[PDB]
Amino acid sequence: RPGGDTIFGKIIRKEIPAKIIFEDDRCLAFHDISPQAPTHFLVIPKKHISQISVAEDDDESLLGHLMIVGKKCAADLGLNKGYRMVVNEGSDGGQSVYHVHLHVLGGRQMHWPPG
Amino acid sequence: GGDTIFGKIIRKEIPAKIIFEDDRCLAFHDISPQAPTHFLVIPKKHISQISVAEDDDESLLGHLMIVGKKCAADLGLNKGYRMVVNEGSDGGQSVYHVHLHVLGGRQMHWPPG
Ligand SMILES: Nc1ncnc2c1ncn2[C@@H]1O[C@H](COP(=O)(O)O)[C@@H](O)[C@H]1O
Repeated sequence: RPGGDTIFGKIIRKEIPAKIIFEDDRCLAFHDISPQAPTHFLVIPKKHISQISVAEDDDESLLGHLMIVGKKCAADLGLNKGYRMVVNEGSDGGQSVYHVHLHVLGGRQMHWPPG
Repeated sequence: GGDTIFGKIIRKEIPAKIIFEDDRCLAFHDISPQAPTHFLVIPKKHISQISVAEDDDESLLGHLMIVGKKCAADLGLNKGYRMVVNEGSDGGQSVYHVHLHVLGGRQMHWPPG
């Protein structure tokens, strides 16, 4: 199916609700249901890729597009003091949804280390 | 390139533990590691921060991520890892040259700072 089997595929196909910030032919940005900062959203590809560790070389433009859309949405949402982008891979990364996605968190001071 | 310590590293003016290099990026271990494995992937093009990257940079930015995941595999991070890009003061960005952090070798926690 276009978008894959995960809950994010269901969001892509409008089968379950989401608070969408931006949508184009390649990706979708929507707010996280369990925000870890005053603003916390996800940017995901419409093509299903399970996790960054299995992305193909020809996925480079798409992955870069997630970041460009992330920074554009951050600006549009007024995160003028900055933000943090995160990709969680696998068990040590704490990954819970196996559809590649970029977190964007802001609206407060982010601390170091990043988890 | 550029007028930061990362520019000096790219130009080979100061040492760094280099993991991978090509014509457009460089990966090297972070000098202040926050996990048993903690390295950076940076473009050779001086983009000061992700907020000023242009559409034309999309494939370069994606290239950083692909290089990052390949380096992670080569460094034996088979249990996973976390990638991070910091922007500005709230993001805790330490150097104004875009850089992708890759951290692994321990459980990464939530929230991510
Ligand atoms: N239905 C949903 N809508 C929005 N965000 C979600 C939904 N289900 C899970 N998430 C978020 O997706 C992320 C998945 O975890 P991880 O794979 O570590 O990034 C978490 O931040 C969740 O809160």
